[PDB]
Amino acid sequence: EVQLQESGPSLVKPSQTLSLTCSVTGDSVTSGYWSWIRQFPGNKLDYMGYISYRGSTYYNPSLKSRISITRDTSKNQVYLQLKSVSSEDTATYYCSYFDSDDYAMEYWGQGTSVTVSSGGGGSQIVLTQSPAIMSASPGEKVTLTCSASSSVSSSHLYWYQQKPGSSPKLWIYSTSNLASGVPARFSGSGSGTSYSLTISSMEAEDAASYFCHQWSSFPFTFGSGTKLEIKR
Ligand SMILES: C[C@H](N)Cc1ccccc1
Repeated sequence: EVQLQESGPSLVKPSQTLSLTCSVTGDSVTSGYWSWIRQFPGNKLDYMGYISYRGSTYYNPSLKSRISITRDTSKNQVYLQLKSVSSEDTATYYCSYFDSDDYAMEYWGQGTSVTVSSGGGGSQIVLTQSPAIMSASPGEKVTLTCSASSSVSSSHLYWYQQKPGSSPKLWIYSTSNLASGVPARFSGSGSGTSYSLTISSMEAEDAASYFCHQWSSFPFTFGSGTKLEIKR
């Protein structure tokens, strides 16, 4: 019911501001949060901030004084502005909509590529996904793990699948709930600092990257990712 599309320049010189736009389309919305998320080369995902339905914003301490996220409800649009960019800000940037009442679904944009041609202070939970890389055969039972640096609520640990050329799709919510579009051969489990995704029977189509994610504690964070391959 919701489509998001990111725009802006794909190249930027350092110190310039980055300005991006999220043109949000489709169905009317009575609450929720529009978030910006960025993905580096090598695929580390970075939760930047959000603006809510009521104009409330939240920024990742790591960005604090460089970032602003604004709205233009009349133009049905959300914006990202980031000051003093450097090469470290080279990423694919995504906007995404989520309804706090609707745990089960998340909307992501296409994602825009942006290449780049201080204060803050905070703490974050680290999420570790090992192996970095896995090859299993058609038919094999596969288990993916996510270990957190401190406890998180099991209700706010989530998994995403992503495929080359495309954006993370929500795969599992609240530890063990599969999302729409996910075959029931997948499962999830765990509690405290230890979570896993399971595929009872690996199929060729399941090879992709998997990211766990935590939003039990601010800022939200993603795991380093397990890339899952097929054999032969
Ligand atoms: C990343 C979360 N699934 C989305 C979210 C959650 C809470 C607030 C804002 C956005």
